[PDB]
Amino acid sequence: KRQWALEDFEIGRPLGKGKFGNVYLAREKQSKFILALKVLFKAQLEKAGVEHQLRREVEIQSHLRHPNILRLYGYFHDATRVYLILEYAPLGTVYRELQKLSKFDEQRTATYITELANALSYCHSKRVIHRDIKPENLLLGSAGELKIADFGWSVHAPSSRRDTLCGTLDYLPPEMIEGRMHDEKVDLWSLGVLCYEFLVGKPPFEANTYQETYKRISRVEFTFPDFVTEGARDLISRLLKHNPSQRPMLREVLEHPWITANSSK
Ligand SMILES: O=C(O)c1ccc(Nc2ncc(F)c(Nc3ccccc3Cl)n2)cc1
Repeated sequence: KRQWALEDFEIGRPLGKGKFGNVYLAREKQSKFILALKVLFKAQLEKAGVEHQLRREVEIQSHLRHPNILRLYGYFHDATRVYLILEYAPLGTVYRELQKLSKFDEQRTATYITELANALSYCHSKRVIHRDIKPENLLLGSAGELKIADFGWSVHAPSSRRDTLCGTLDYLPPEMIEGRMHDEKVDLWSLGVLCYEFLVGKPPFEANTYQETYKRISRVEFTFPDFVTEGARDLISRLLKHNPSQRPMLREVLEHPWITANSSK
């Protein structure tokens, strides 16, 4: 019908639940194709005053096409709700996985990293920066792959409680936290932080007070545990630099010896 409706879909379990709403497992009635339906209340959108914000985000995310980015299939609204028709990721969140194994290895890590890197490079070229790449916003595709979800503000599968947030600043760069204008180089900060968590299992700036965390970020105080390969340290260290300018371009990352060394990709 050119325009979809709730009735065109069967609804499964909720995949995660957000503050604006939930993503449900779903399948289009006819083809029986399986997808993900993000539901957004717009009561909650009104409040936080992002609408025309969101309205231009759907515009871009539709035109985006990459293997490592979760695809936006289509969208509609009814009255009280907006509905994102999302590509479905079978394997769930890299956060779950990482929690399960408690840490990843260099082969796994390097590959995820190269994947993320192409993704952003893609985004960058499309004039999109600052994609929120913390683990809980990353999903795992059909077989092995890593997909950036991001977009519709975060949702959570039932799990811990610990952090609701509590989880926050760890992936934010000094410029961003400090309330200054930021270039495409923020997303390199993040890679640095993701990498670290991948090997360590915790992020580099984790602390038990927001202040102490903020302290370590800005002053860039982070230490590796004994086991981290020096080649790892190299990249990470190169990646977390208080100075945005001093942080690599995305290809330098894909060039990096340790990247190319342990990557499958
Ligand atoms: O079993 C689980 O917990 C599970 C399994 C597969 C999933 N795949 C998926 N595909 C498309 C999405 F937009 C999506 N949203 C989502 C849900 C919870 C947490 C984070 C995200 Cl990005 N999630 C999501 C969750």
